[PDB]
Amino acid sequence: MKLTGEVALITGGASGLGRALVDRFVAEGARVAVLDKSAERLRELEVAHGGNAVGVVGDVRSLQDQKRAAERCLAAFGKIDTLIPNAGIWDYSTALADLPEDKIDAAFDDIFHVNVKGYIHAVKACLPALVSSRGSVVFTISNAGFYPNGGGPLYTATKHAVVGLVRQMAFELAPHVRVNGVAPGGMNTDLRGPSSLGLSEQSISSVPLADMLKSVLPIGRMPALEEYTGAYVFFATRGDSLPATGALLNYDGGMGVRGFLTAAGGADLPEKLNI
Amino acid sequence: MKLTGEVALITGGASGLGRALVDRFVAEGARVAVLDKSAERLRELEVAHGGNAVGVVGDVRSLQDQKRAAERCLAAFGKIDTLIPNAGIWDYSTALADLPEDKIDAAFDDIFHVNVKGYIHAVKACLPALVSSRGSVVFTISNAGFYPNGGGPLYTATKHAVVGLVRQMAFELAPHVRVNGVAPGGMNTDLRGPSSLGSVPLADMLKSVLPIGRMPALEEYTGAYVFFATRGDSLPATGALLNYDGGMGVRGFLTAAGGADLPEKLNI
Amino acid sequence: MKLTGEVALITGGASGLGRALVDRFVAEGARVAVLDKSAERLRELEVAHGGNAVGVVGDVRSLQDQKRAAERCLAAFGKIDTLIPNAGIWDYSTALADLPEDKIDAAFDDIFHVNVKGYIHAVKACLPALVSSRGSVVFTISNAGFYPNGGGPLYTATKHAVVGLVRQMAFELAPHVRVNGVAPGGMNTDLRGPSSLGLSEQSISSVPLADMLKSVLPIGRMPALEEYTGAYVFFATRGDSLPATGALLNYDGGMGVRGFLTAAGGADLPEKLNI
Amino acid sequence: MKLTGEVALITGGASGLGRALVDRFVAEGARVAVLDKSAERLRELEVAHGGNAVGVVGDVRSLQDQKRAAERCLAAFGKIDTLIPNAGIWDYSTALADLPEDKIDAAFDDIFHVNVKGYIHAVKACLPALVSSRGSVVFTISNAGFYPNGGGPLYTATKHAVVGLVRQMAFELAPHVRVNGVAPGGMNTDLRGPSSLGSVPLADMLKSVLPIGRMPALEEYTGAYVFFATRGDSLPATGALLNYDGGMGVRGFLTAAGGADLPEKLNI
Ligand SMILES: NC(=O)c1ccc[n+]([C@@H]2O[C@H](COP(=O)([O-])OP(=O)(O)OC[C@H]3O[C@@H](n4cnc5c(N)ncnc54)[C@H](O)[C@@H]3O)[C@@H](O)[C@H]2O)c1
Ligand SMILES: NC(=O)c1ccc[n+]([C@@H]2O[C@H](COP(=O)([O-])OP(=O)(O)OC[C@H]3O[C@@H](n4cnc5c(N)ncnc54)[C@H](O)[C@@H]3O)[C@@H](O)[C@H]2O)c1
Ligand SMILES: NC(=O)c1ccc[n+]([C@@H]2O[C@H](COP(=O)([O-])OP(=O)(O)OC[C@H]3O[C@@H](n4cnc5c(N)ncnc54)[C@H](O)[C@@H]3O)[C@@H](O)[C@H]2O)c1
Ligand SMILES: NC(=O)c1ccc[n+]([C@@H]2O[C@H](COP(=O)([O-])OP(=O)(O)OC[C@H]3O[C@@H](n4cnc5c(N)ncnc54)[C@H](O)[C@@H]3O)[C@@H](O)[C@H]2O)c1
Ligand SMILES: Oc1cccc(-c2ccccc2)c1O
Ligand SMILES: Oc1cccc(-c2ccccc2)c1O
Repeated sequence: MKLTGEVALITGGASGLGRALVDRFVAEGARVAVLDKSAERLRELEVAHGGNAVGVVGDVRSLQDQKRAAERCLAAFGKIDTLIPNAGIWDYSTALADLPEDKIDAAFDDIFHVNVKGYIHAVKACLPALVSSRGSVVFTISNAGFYPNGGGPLYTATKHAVVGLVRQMAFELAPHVRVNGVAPGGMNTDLRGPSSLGLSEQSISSVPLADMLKSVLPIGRMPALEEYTGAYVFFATRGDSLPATGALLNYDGGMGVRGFLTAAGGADLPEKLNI
Repeated sequence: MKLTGEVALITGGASGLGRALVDRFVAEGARVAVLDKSAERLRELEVAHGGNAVGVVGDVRSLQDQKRAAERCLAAFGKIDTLIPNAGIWDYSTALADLPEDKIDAAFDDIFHVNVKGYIHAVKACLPALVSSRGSVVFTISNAGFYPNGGGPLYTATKHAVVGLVRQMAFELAPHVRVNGVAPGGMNTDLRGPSSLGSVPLADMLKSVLPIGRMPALEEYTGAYVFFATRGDSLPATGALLNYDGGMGVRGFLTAAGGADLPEKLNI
Repeated sequence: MKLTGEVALITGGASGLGRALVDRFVAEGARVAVLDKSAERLRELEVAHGGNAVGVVGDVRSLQDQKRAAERCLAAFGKIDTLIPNAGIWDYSTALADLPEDKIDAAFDDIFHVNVKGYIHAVKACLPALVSSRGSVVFTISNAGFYPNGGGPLYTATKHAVVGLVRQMAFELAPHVRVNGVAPGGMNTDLRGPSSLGLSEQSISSVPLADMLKSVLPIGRMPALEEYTGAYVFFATRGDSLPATGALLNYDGGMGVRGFLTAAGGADLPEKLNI
Repeated sequence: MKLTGEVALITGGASGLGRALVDRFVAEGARVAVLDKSAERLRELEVAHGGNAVGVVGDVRSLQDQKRAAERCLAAFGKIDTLIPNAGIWDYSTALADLPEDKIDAAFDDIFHVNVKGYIHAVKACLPALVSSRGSVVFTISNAGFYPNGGGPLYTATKHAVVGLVRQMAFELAPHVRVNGVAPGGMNTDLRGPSSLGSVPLADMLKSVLPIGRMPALEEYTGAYVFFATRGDSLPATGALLNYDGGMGVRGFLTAAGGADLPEKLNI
């Protein structure tokens, strides 16, 4: 186990990547606290992992719930080694032109409150525990944090913003707490949009992501959620990622190195070297 | 005069970088519309520039006030060629540890509303006019949009966030409207912060910070904007990011600059 | 004139972008020295510009010729305000698999000698004059200096390398000489490949660049060479670019902000806002 | 043991970062082939690791020596899963002003030949085996591949150049072979330079330089490579760049780190 005796706090861990993360982290010897708004799914993750997992119902936008999550984690486990702010909301790539005027201000607050403020409240709440442990923060970014076309202006703005927290928090929490970001590509999760845009109940699993991403990713397929948890274990392992603070790992099937006419340069290499 | 017949709309153009831009765009033969919250400072630029300026007293956070900036720019001048969303707010470099739990929620909103939403509203408000003139957007960023230590978590994330609007608005507004970002640093503007809040001077730390070894006057930050607003010079450029901070990101570990003793070394 | 009384030295200025640059710079009040290997084209540029242009035959790979170019510039004009290293060679995007083993080492030296060493020798030679003038260096990069698919490993490596000289030379020549890079996209020039690859006599003007780039650039067309000179005037104007050292201006029709399924997001905006 | 059944080929794996990698990959259950110019140091790792290593004494600049590294890795172990081109040469941070006109031409070649061509030859030599195992390449970069002041013009351009091989080889070797770069800094390796040449210590400047506030042992730089060579953990990642330098690019203007007084501030 890369991670025996380590203690993680993960927000948005009752679905999608945050759940796979929880599963992975427990399989690696860690004990995990989850702050999520989803009551039933938090209990589902608790009964799956038998004491190695604590689940706290609450909102990432409330510092208080976040503080509660920290407190419960400390009460359940003794410490926090790794903070993984992760809970998130999409805009479904609604362009600026298509953001209705009566809806922009509300959509703005909703997406930024979860995506950016939710991250800031995770760090504020866990700060005393992370300095105590010399632990580390790993933020879930996205390809939308580096290149356009992965979300509308709201969402691309929020992910670019977390890159800004990666850097500012690596600076500010040094030398006691390390700060890094993982930037996953498309995932088959239960990612939702905001009420403003009537996307509360739209789920990204309902979008033909696997179909689309086959054409676009150099690596010629969308990874399974299992395969997006590895990078987080890396940053959560003391002995492996000690020299990394400030790090931005693009973890997206190579969206930033794709070609202009094809995603991949070497589909026919095996036969070009004729094996 | 590089911009004769061109019309700009500049938000936060009544003080600091924004005033220097008004003056410069007006001196280049451009006519300028200005949305600023400072009515008295809007007065002064209106007297300064005759009919070559119009101010609208509004808040960059209000989409409607933004609409009136645009519409009044259209009524005065007939078009908008270049939009410079520029209004912004700083956090005094307040470290997360030092943001009070009871202030953090409002202060997040105040800073992100002006700095980010404000930029979004300015574009949204100017979209039909820009697409019509096939114009250009130049957002003002900051060194804090790329490197730590130019603001706390709130400011830095706001300025990283606008790096994102550059790229996504470049993509989205193409092929009609070009979108770029200028990232100034090294200024000593009277950049203030929100009510929510009540950091050693740039002079005190310049040798560890600015390879250029000097503090440029505001007027020296105007040229990049003129360039990105000149269609005959900046046409290839959309999505671009111009670090304009005196070399902050190319500074040395022990000193900002490494060739202080060049003239004496090269016998100059 | 943005540039009255200014003095430029441009390498590779007898063809393609370097020529347009020369033309532009003279139209802007500047006097221009050109180091190029092309004898006849250097004389052609001299007779076009009547005293405002000096041309020196020589190779960018020889420090000596480069020194000669500096000397001639000083003799002709009195000073050097702006150094524009620019001469270059392409690999035509020959993939690693297609670089023959008997040819890699020679192709390596040729492309790196021109693309990177040629730049280093321009700066070494003009250094005394640029400190004297407090002038500035502007390197011609490329999109191949930022993203793949604009050249093979050799060429993408050389352009990434000049990004490295942008940064190291902005640092090292501060506070007396500013250092910046412009990174143009595809251009209809007379860009050649190396002898090793039998590309000496292949010209990029013979590649359907305009056709290809129509699909790929957000801006929906390849710019004319006239329209790639503006950025250089910006960096060559004292009063406009004084706070820029270290700067990297992507100047390529928006290759880094293109979409996954289309280059541009807003082909049908006029009708979306219905004008 | 994270890499049981996996085979790596590591160039410059007989000292510094490369030796730490050999040891670490061997301790993870991997079998390792090593191309290094240092025959005596190749001896020591051969005795250190029993049959779990093989060295070939060669030069990373020679395509043929590279071919024998690969082929001998195949004869010994049957496959290559992970190639770590890692051999490199520094310039002592020799400033351009200080590169002698008579040395500059050779020194350009020596440094670029090992550092860049060497990386190219290693991949080229290992291409049929990597594509066959659907493996991965991890080039060693450097802080000098991103920020100034970790080498003169020659070194820095060499390490920026490898950032380019990452992206172009990611593109070109896809979808079969993933290519990433690790960029270490903050080490105190015995990094030497070319004959052509005959810079204050990291200890002397650490507080302006490393937010982590400490000098990590070599062994602490191995984990990222293990990660990028573990197919079940690093599969999404191709073209990636992992800054692994203690936070050099996220350091402050006046001090590297900004929360030195956190424990006392948070009452820890
Ligand atoms: N899914 C993708 O394509 C993708 C790609 C890149 C990055 N990301 C990022 O991955 C992260 C995880 O999202 P996901 O993709 O697993 O979607 P998901 O909806 O399946 O998981 C996100 C979790 O966030 C929780 N959550 C949302 N708002 C909350 C709130 N206000 N308070 C408490 N909990 C809240 C939800 O209950 C859910 O369990 C987000 O940061 C997302 O932007 C997603
Ligand atoms: N200080 C630096 O070195 C530095 C560096 C990079 C970028 N900047 C940026 O430069 C841009 C211009 O600011 P400045 O530095 O010139 O500071 P400034 O305060 O002198 O100028 C800001 C202007 O914006 C106006 N403004 C502020 N909030 C507003 C609102 N809500 N609605 C309407 N108008 C509003 C102010 O009244 C003022 O006229 C900002 O985006 C700032 O973030 C400053
Ligand atoms: N053309 C493109 O698509 C493109 C795109 C981005 C960047 N660039 C860069 O633009 C620059 C200019 O090249 P171009 O596109 O105008 O091609 P070009 O061949 O038309 O111009 C380049 C000039 O370099 C000169 N030159 C080449 N080798 C030389 C040597 N060893 N010594 C002296 N002079 C030499 C040639 O004579 C020629 O006049 C290069 O740095 C190139 O990589 C080109
Ligand atoms: N010093 C730092 O902080 C730092 C930072 C980032 C990256 N690096 C890089 O780490 C990598 C490993 O180097 P190191 O720092 O461990 O230094 P090192 O000298 O201790 O290791 C280099 C190894 O490469 C071998 N080598 C050198 N030239 C060779 C050649 N031409 N052919 C074959 N083998 C050759 C040497 O014999 C030695 O075993 C290099 O790419 C170096 O550039 C060092
Ligand atoms: O972070 C993200 C979250 C959700 C979707 C995407 C996405 C990207 C490209 C195409 C379609 C969706 C994304 O990047
Ligand atoms: O710098 C460059 C020089 C020559 C060609 C390209 C290019 C890029 C994309 C597609 C085709 C050619 C390039 O980027």
